[PDB]
Amino acid sequence: QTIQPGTGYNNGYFYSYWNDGHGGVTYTNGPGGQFSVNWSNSGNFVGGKGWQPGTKNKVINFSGSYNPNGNSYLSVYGWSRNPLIEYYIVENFGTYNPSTGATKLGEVTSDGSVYDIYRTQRVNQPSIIGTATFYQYWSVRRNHRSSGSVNTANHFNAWAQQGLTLGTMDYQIVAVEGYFSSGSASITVS
Ligand code: NA
Ligand code: NA
Repeated sequence: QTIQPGTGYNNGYFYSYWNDGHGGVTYTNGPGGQFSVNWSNSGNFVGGKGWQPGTKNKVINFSGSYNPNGNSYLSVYGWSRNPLIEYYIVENFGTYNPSTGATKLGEVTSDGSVYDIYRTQRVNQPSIIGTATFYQYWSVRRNHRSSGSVNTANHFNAWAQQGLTLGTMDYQIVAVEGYFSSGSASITVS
């Protein structure tokens, strides 16, 4: 169903839906690993389904329709603890590339495309443990797609070889994120 911000479990999958207080976002959980989101001139929001906790070797499948009208991402997204890391494996995005506000460490050729690897430091920002300073890791897919499989180990291992350490996994989802834009998306995760 259409729900408010929060986390929980639906039809066998963990879900997280968060936003910054700006309206215009409707997030809806569907059967199995499906969710859909429709946003009209939202602020920043992140919503999707997956697992709690994630793993460092999960092969994640996703498929659906993704129609962003502005700044938005479709990613495998999650966190670790000790160290506290927020990470992204971006499979598709709108008008804004993550490369802008991050620093490139290398590349990895995975699941049919080269991805550029970046790290950014979030200073005194919101997190799964409250206001904190922590690193963000990115793999950004050069060839955007709306379906396929992501072997997360390819990215975690590549990040490790570049000196990017991951802690013990917290949640791991396929998420649609928007940032002051509009759009629609419907995705099934497994
Ligand atoms: Na795109
Ligand atoms: Na801040």
